Amino acid sequence: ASSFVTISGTQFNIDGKVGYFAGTNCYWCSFLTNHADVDSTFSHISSSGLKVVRVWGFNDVNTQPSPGQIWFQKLSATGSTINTGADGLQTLDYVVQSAEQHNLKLIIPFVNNWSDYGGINAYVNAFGGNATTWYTNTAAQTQYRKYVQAVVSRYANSTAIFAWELGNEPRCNGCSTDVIVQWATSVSQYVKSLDSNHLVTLGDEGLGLSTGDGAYPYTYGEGTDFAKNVQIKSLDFGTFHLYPDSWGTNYTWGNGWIQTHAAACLAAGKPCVFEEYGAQQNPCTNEAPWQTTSLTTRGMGGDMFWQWGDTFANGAQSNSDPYTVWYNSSNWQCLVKNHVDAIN
Ligand SMILES: *[C@@H]1O[C@H](CO)[C@@H](O)[C@H](O)[C@H]1NC(C)=O
Ligand SMILES: *[C@@H]1O[C@H](CO)[C@@H](O)[C@H](O)[C@H]1NC(C)=O
Ligand SMILES: *[C@@H]1O[C@H](CO)[C@@H](O)[C@H](O)[C@H]1NC(C)=O
Ligand SMILES: *[C@H]1O[C@H](CO)[C@@H](O)[C@H](O)[C@H]1NC(C)=O
Repeated sequence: ASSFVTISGTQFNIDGKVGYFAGTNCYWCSFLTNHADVDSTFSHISSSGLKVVRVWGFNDVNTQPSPGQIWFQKLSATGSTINTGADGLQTLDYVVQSAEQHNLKLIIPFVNNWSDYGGINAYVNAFGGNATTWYTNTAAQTQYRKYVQAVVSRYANSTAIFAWELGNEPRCNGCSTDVIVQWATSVSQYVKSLDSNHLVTLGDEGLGLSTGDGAYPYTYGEGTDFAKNVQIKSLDFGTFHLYPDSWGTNYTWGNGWIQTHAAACLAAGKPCVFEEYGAQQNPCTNEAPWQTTSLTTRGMGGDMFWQWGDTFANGAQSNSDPYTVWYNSSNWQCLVKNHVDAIN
């Protein structure tokens, strides 16, 4: 079947089936220009049994790129432009078309915290302030909400959207945690006002939670309070990410990070999505326990590793990093086929 993704209990209902899901991150899927490369990648993700793919919903620039290069929005002090041409949001339209054909669902964030593909910094270049004043910078927020409308109105009645996501890893370093609570509240109310069919979430890493062991990710240095955020009425589920190598923690600390977040989601009466994770060293050994904790903890609705890697008919490989799990590799067998088989 094909219906809108909803929540039943503290699980997701995807095409009429209520139960845990596995998915993957494919930020780069959104920028593929050859339709055959979106088709082969989505064929592989679907035939692997994954149900949800997270793709970027942004590609922000301050200067127009070399002719032929993809860009979705040009941010300027004197008038910004949202690109709906063939080198713009039509590349994301094909990703949604292919998700519909392959019975896949998509999580789509609207801005990056980080400067990759522009991010908050491309708004600060156009509209002044800095990365923490961005949240209440009227000109930057007015353009951000114009871009949110331009993306949400294309797919608001498509059954292939799993959830809209306010941003990738929003932080407010050193800020009061109320700055992101009030921004997330207002912006998720706005997204609900444009689309009543789809779920909405924040896209944060889950930093700031007092039920942990006091490591830096549980403290409040990055402007986020997980328990305050998941209680926002217009956010339907919580997200959290996990990178012990970057965070200075050991890999086994990841299980308690999953458990504490899951319990905070369930205390708020909602599901959690373990939305990104990776280990740079020995990923099959170090990430498989995390997948089993997530599958077996009440409050979790699904998990998505960072990240899918694939290769195309002409012999080119996709973008990648040290966390890529290449389709058909031995790490794919360990972290994708074995995990889908455990779920069902
Ligand atoms: C960002 O701007 C605000 C307001 O001027 C200021 O209070 C804060 O210190 C600035 N951040 C940095 C890192 O300078
Ligand atoms: C599209 O979805 C909106 C709810 O977000 C609904 O009001 C509208 O009727 C739907 N459009 C069609 C053509 O069904
Ligand atoms: C994937 O592996 C199978 C062998 O297990 C092979 O039949 C198929 O051609 C491979 N797919 C790609 C895209 O290489
Ligand atoms: C590191 O993690 C915890 C501290 O959070 C410690 O008790 C545990 O023994 C260590 N585990 C490994 C395998 O390093």
